[PDB]
Amino acid sequence: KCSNFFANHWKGLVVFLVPLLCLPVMLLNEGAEFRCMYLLLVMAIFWVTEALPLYVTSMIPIVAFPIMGIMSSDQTCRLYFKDTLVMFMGGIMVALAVEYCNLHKRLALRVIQIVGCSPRRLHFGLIMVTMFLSMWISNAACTAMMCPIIQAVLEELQAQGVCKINHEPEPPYPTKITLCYYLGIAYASSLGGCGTIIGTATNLTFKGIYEARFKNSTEQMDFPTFMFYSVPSMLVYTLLTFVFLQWHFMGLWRPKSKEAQEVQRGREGADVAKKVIDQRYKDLGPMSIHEIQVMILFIFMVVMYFTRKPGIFLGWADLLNSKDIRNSMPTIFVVVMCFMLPANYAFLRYCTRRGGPVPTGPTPSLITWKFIQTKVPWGLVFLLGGGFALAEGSKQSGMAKLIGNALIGLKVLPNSVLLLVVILVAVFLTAFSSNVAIANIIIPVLAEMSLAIEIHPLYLILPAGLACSMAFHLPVSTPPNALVAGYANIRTKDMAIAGIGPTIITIITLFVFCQTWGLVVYPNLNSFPEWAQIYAAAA
Amino acid sequence: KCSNFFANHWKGLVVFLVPLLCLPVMLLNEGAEFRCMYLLLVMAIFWVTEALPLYVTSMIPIVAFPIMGIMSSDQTCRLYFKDTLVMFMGGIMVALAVEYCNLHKRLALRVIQIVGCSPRRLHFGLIMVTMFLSMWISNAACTAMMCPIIQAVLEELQAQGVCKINHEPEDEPPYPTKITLCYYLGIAYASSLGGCGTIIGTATNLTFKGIYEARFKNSTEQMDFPTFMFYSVPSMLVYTLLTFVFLQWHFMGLWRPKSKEAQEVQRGREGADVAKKVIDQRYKDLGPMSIHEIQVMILFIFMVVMYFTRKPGIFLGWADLLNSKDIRNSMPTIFVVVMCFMLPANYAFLRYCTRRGGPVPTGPTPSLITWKFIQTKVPWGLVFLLGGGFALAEGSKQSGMAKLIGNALIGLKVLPNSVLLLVVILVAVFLTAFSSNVAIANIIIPVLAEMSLAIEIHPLYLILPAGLACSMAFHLPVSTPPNALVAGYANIRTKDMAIAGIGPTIITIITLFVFCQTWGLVVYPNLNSFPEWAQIYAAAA
Ligand SMILES: CCCCCCCCCCCCCCCCCCCC(=O)O[C@H](COC(=O)CCCCCCCCCCCCCC)COP(=O)(O)OCCN
Ligand SMILES: CCCCCCCCCCCCCCCCCCCC(=O)O[C@H](COC(=O)CCCCCCCCCCCCCC)COP(=O)(O)OCCN
Ligand SMILES: *[C@@H]1O[C@H](CO)[C@@H](O)[C@H](O)[C@H]1NC(C)=O
Ligand SMILES: *[C@@H]1O[C@H](CO)[C@@H](O)[C@H](O)[C@H]1NC(C)=O
Repeated sequence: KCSNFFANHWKGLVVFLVPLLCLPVMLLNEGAEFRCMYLLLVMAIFWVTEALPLYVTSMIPIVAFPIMGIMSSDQTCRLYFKDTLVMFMGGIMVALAVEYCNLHKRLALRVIQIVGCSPRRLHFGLIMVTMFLSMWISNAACTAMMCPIIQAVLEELQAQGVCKINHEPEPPYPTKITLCYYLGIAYASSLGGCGTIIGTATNLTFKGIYEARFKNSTEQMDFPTFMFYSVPSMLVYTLLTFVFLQWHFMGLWRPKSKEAQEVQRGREGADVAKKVIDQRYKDLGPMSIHEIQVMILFIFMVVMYFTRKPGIFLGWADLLNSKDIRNSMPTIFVVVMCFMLPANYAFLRYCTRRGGPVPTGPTPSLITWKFIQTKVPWGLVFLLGGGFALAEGSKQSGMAKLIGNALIGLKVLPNSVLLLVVILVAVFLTAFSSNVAIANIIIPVLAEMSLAIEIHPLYLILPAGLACSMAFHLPVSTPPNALVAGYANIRTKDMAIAGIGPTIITIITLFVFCQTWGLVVYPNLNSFPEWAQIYAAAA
Repeated sequence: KCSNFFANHWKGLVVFLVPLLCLPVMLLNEGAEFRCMYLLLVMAIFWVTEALPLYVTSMIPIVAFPIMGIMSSDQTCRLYFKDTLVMFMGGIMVALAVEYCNLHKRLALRVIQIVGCSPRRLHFGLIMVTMFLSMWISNAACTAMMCPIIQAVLEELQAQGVCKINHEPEDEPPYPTKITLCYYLGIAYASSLGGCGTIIGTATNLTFKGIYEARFKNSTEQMDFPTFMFYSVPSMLVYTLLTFVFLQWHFMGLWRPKSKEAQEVQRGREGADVAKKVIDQRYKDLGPMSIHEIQVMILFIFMVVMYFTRKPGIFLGWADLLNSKDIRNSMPTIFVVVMCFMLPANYAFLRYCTRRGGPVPTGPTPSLITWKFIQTKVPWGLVFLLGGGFALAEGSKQSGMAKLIGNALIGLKVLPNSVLLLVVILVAVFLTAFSSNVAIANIIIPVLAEMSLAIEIHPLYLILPAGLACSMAFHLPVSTPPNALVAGYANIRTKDMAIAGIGPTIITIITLFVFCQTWGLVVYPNLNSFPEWAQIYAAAA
C-alpha cells in the first residue's frame, strides 16, 4: 500500500522535499554564494531526477536570481538566447529545411547503394550514414529518420523468408540481427553527434560555458577547430563500435558460430532482395530543383562557418571588422533565404519561355513556417539558456571560489589519471540522465577545479564534454535509446549488455586521443597558459 | 495572361525588387543612420505587404545589424528575448494554463449569464472589461489574459448557431469570420486604449512622465497619479465608446440594415429566453470548480496582484522592498509558470495516505499543465516578432535614427500652435506603427520639449497629446504587442487589420485634438499660457 506510493508519486516527493532539505544551506551561512549553492543543488537534483521537465526546471533562474542578490531580472533573461543559442536554433531550422523535400532520404539511399548491399555492408553503410547525418541533425531526429529504412528492408527480408525479425513464441523478442541493426543506428546517432558544435545540444552547452567563463582564452572552440579536434576520434570509435557490434551479434571472427550462418544465408539469396527494396524505396524521383537549392544553401552555410576566421587567409568576419559577426549571420541568412527562394521556377515560362503549363498560384518557398513551428524543440532555448545562466550566476556569486577550494585535494593525482576519472565520472553520470543536464551540472565545476589546480581548463572540459554524450546502456540515458527500444521492443538487459562495447571503446579512444592528437590540435594542453594563471590569481 | 503573373507571383516580385529599389537610400548617403533607415524601410515594406511571414521578416536584424556595422551580433541576439519578452511568453503560457482546464469555458458562461447572450451587448461588455483592466496592468498581459475568454465566448455563440468562428475552406490557417475579427481586434484595441488611462497603465506613460519630470523640475504643473488620471480618463472613455461604435458599424453592419451582417445579428437576437435557458443549463451541467481550476485561478489572481502591486507609485510595492537587484514583472510570471508544473491536478494521493478509502491513483498525478500542450499552442514566432521590435528600436538608438528623426521634427516650429499640435499627433501615430511605443516616445518627447521651449508654449500642451498618441497603434501586428498576440492567437491577416484600423486611428486623433484644447484647460488652467518657470527655462536655454 505504501510501496506503490513511492512508485507512483516519487517525483512529487522530490519536488516537495528537496528545497526544504536544502534550506539549511542558506539558513546556516551568510554570503550570497551559499544561496547560489542552494539553487545549484536544487536545480541539479531536479535535472538528474527529472522531477520537473528539464525545460521547466531551466526557467528557475529567472525567478531565483532576481529574488536573491545574484543579478537583475533583465540580465538573467538576456543570458537566455545568446548568440550561440541562436546559431543552434538556426541550425535546427536548416536541418528541418533539409528534412523537408526529403534530401536526407536521397542521401542515405544513395550512400547505401554506393556501399555494398551485403548484410555486413548494409550495417556499415547504415552506421556511416547515420553518423554523418547526426553530425548536423539532432540525434533523436536522425534516429527516427533512419529507422524506417532498416525497418522496411527487414519486413522485406522476413517476407522472403531469409531471416526472422523476432524470435518465435509480453512483446516479441527481437532477434540478434535486428538488435544489431537498431542498436547500431542508435549508437551511430550518439557517436556522430559528438563531431560537431551543432551536432547535439551538449556540445553547444559546454562550448558556450567555456567561452563565457574564459573570454580571454587563446585556444578557441570555434566551429572549424572543434570539428578538426573531434572528427578523427569520432571516426575511430565509430569504426570500432561497428566492429564490436558485428562481433557481438553477427558472429565476426567466429566462422563456426550460429550467428555466422545467419549472416552467411543472408549473404546468399537476400542481397538481391534487399538491393531491390533499396532501389524501390528510392522512388523519390529525379533530383528536384527544390532539393538542389536546399543542398546548395546547406553547403554554403557550412562553407561560411569554415571561412569565419581561418589562420591561412582573412575571409569574412575580418573584412567586416566593425563588429563581431560570430557565426549567426550565415545561419539566419540561410534560414531567411529558405523562405525567400521559390521551389519550382515554373513561373519563368511567362518570360519568353515554352516550358509547360503556367502555375495556378503562388509557388511555395523552400519551407513553410508551419513546419518550423511544429518540429523545433523550442524548449532547448530555455534549457541551454538556463545552463548558461546557472554558470554565470555561479561565477558572479562566488560558487567558483567555494567549489574550487573545496575540490583542491585532487592536485596530488597525475594529469592522466585525473583525466581518466573525470571521463569515468562524466560517463557514469550521463548514463542516468539527459546529457545536457549533466553538462550543465559538471562543466562549471570542472572549470573551477581546473582553475584551482594548475591544469589547463580545456584539458578537462573538452574530453568530459565529449564524454557527456556517450550514453549507451539505458533507454533513459538519451532519447535515441528510448526511440529504438520503442521501435524494436528492446529489453533493457540486452541494451545494457551491448553498451559495454561502445562505452569502453569511447573511453579508451577519448583517453588516448585527447592526450596524443588533442596536443596536435591545440599545442598547449600540457602546460598552464598565461591567461589561466591570470584567472586563477583573480579567483 | 501577364496580369495573372502579377496576380499569382507578386509576393516574390516584391521580395526580389524592394531591396533593389530601396538600395539608393543606402547608396546616395554616407551614414550608418541611413543604412539603418534602408533596413527599416525594407522591413516595413515586407511587414505591410506580408511578402515574407512576419516571424521570418523579424529575423532579418540578426543578419543585417552585424553586417551593416551598427551593432555586434552577440549584442543583437541578446536584444531579442529581453525581460519584457519573457513576460509576454510567460503570460501566454499562463493563458494556456487557464485554457487547459476548462476555466475559460466557466468564465465565458458566467459572463454570458451576466450580459444576456447578445453579440452587441457581449462585445460591449468585453470591451469595457478589457479597458478597465488594462487601466492598471500592461496591455499585453491583459490581451493574453482575455484571448482564451474571447475564444470561449465565440465558441458558445457558435454552438448556439449565432455565428461562425472561421470561414469554411492547404497550409495557411483558416480565415476568421467578421465577428471573430470584431471581437479579437476589439480586445486588442481596448487594451491599447485603456493603457492610456493611468500612469501605471503602460510603460509609455511612465516613460514620458519621467522624461518630462527629469527635463522640467521646478514645474508648477505635475502629472502625478491623480491628476493624470483626471486628465486622461474622459478622453479614454470617448476613445473606447467611439471605437466600439466603429467596430460594430464596420463588421456587424450597425446602422446598415441592408448589409448581410445585420441580418444574421438580427437572427441571433431572436429567441433570447431559450438561449439563456440553454446557457445556464450548460453552466450547471459543468461540475463545481475542481481543485485544478481553483488552483490555476488562485495562481492567476496572484500573478495579477503581483503585476499591480509592483512599483504602483501610490504605495511602496514589493519591488522597492527587494531592491538589492532590479526585479521586474517576469519574476511573478515565470514563478506562476513553474508552479503550474510543480502543483498537482487532484489530491487523491494523500487522500489514500489518510486511509479514507477511495480509489488509489494508478500512476503519477498530472500537473496543472503539460509541456506538450505548451510546445504546441504557444506561437513561438512571437519571440522573433517582439524581439525584432525591441532590437530594431535599440539599433535605431545606436545607429543614429533617433537623432535623424528628431532633427526632422525641429522644422515643424513654423506651423501655428493648433496645426502644430495636429501635425505632432499625426507624426507620433505614424511613427508608432512601426516601432515599440517606448522607443517612439524616447524619439520624439525630448524634441517636443525643446521645440515647445523655443516656441514659447506650455510643454505639457504638446507632450500630453503626443505622449498619449504614441500608444494608439492599430494598423500592423508589429505596431504594438497586443496586435501581435491577437494575430498569433487568432490568425488575422495584416490586410484585414490594416483596413480595420482606419477607424480607431482617425477617432483617437480627432478626440485627442479636441479634448486636449478643451478639457486640459479644465485640468491645467495654465495650459495655453506660458508659465514663469517655462520662461526661466527658455532663458537658461
Ligand atoms: C530566507 C528565505 C527562505 C525561502 C524559503 C523558500 C521555501 C519554499 C521553496 C519552494 C517550495 C515549493 C513548494 C510548493 C510545491 C509543492 C509541490 C508538491 C507536489 C505534490 O504534491 O507531489 C505529490 C506528493 O506530495 C507529497 O507527498 C507532499 C504533499 C504536498 C501537498 C501540497 C504542498 C504544497 C501546497 C502549496 C504550497 C505553496 C508554496 C508557495 C511558495 C506527488 O505528485 P506526483 O509525483 O503524482 O505529480 C507531480 C507533478 N504534478
Ligand atoms: C554595400 C552595398 C550592399 C548592398 C546589398 C544589397 C543586397 C540585395 C539582395 C537582393 C537579392 C536577395 C533577395 C531576393 C532573393 C531572391 C528572391 C526570388 C523571388 C522570386 O523568384 O519570386 C518570384 C518572381 O521572381 C521574379 O520574377 C524575379 C526574377 C527571378 C529571381 C530568381 C531568384 C533566384 C535565383 C537568384 C538568387 C540570388 C541570391 C542572391 C543572394 C515569384 O515567387 P512567388 O511569389 O510565386 O513565390 C514566393 C515564395 N517564397
Ligand atoms: C589576457 O591574457 C593575456 C595573455 O594570454 C594577458 O597578457 C592579458 O593581460 C589578459 N587580459 C586580461 C583582461 O586578463
Ligand atoms: C523656478 O526657479 C526660479 C528661480 O528663482 C523661480 O523664480 C521660479 O518661481 C521657479 N518656478 C516655480 C514654478 O516656482
